[PDB]
Amino acid sequence: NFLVHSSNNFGAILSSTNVGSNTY
Amino acid sequence: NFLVHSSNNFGAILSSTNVGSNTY
Amino acid sequence: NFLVHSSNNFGAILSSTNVGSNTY
Amino acid sequence: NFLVHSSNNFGAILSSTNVGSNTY
Amino acid sequence: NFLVHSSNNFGAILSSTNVGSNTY
Amino acid sequence: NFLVHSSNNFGAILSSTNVGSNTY
Amino acid sequence: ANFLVHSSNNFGAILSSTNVGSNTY
Amino acid sequence: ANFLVHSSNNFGAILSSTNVGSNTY
Amino acid sequence: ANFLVHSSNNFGAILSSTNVGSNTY
Amino acid sequence: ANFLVHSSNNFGAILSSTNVGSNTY
Amino acid sequence: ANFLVHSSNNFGAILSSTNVGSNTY
Amino acid sequence: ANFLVHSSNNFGAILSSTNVGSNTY
Amino acid sequence: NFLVHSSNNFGAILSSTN
Amino acid sequence: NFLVHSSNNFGAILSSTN
Amino acid sequence: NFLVHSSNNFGAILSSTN
Amino acid sequence: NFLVHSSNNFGAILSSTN
Amino acid sequence: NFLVHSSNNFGAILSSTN
Amino acid sequence: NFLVHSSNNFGAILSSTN
Repeated sequence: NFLVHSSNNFGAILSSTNVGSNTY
Repeated sequence: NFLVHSSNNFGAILSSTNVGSNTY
Repeated sequence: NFLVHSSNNFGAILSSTNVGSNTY
Repeated sequence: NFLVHSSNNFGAILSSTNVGSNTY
Repeated sequence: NFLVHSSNNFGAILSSTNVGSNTY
Repeated sequence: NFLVHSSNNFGAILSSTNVGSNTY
Repeated sequence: ANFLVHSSNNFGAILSSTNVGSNTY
Repeated sequence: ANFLVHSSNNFGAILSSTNVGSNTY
Repeated sequence: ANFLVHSSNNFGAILSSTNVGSNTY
Repeated sequence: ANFLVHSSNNFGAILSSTNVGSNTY
Repeated sequence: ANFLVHSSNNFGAILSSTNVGSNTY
Repeated sequence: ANFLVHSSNNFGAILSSTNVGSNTY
Repeated sequence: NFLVHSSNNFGAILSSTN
Repeated sequence: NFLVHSSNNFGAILSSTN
Repeated sequence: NFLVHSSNNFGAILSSTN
Repeated sequence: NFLVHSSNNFGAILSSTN
Repeated sequence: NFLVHSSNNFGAILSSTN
Repeated sequence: NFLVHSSNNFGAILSSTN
């Protein structure tokens, strides 16, 4: 069992995450 | 069992995620 | 069993996701 | 069992995460 | 069982995390 | 069982974390 | 008497599961 | 009497699970 | 009498689980 | 009588679990 | 009588767990 | 009578656990 | 004698007699 | 004798008699 | 004799008799 | 004789009789 | 004789009789 | 004879009779 994983990133990455703002 | 995974990214990536704003 | 997965991206990617805004 | 994991990043990465702002 | 993990970063990384601001 | 872990960082890293600001 | 009112009343159990991601580039 | 009112009343159990991420670049 | 009121009343159990991350670059 | 009021009343048990991180660069 | 009031009243048990980190560079 | 009031009243048990760190560079 | 009188009710009025 | 009189109720009024 | 009189209620009024 | 009289209530009023 | 009289209540008023 | 009279209450008033 030979397994290879490769991940190469050369690009700018901008991520925004918002969770919430719920009124109960 | 020989398995190869390759992921190459050269492009700018912008992601926005919003979860919420629910009134109960 | 020889398995190869390749994913190459050279293009700008913009993604917006909104989940919510439900009134109960 | 031979397993290889490689992760190479050459791109600027900006991440913002906000969790909260819930009124009970 | 031969396992190799490699993680190489050459890019500036800025991360902001905010958790809270909940009114009870 | 031969296990190798390598982590090499050559990039500036700025991290900000805020937890709190909850009113009870 | 001028009333501008927005009102919500919930009496039922609510379950919500959300998954966002799992994209390979 | 001028009333501008926003009111929410919840009496039901609420469960929420959110997962964001798991992206490979 | 001019009332500007924002009111929230919760009487129900609430469970919330959030996971953000697990990205490989 | 001019009232500007923001009021919140909670009578229910609340559980919250948050995980942020686990990113490999 | 001009009232500007922000009021919060909590009568319920609250549990909170937060984890931030575990990033490999 | 002009009242500017910020008031908080808590009657419930509160548990909080926070972990920040565990990053390898 | 049970009686409930409500005017301009936007909230929740719950009355239980057992 | 049980009686509930409410005017302009935007909140929650709960009355229980056992 | 049980009686509840409420005016302009935006909060929560709970009355329990056992 | 149980009686509750409330005016302009934005908070929480709890009355329990056992 | 139990009586509760409240005006402009923004806090929490708790009355328990046993 | 139990009586509670409150005006402009922003705090917590607790009265217990046993």
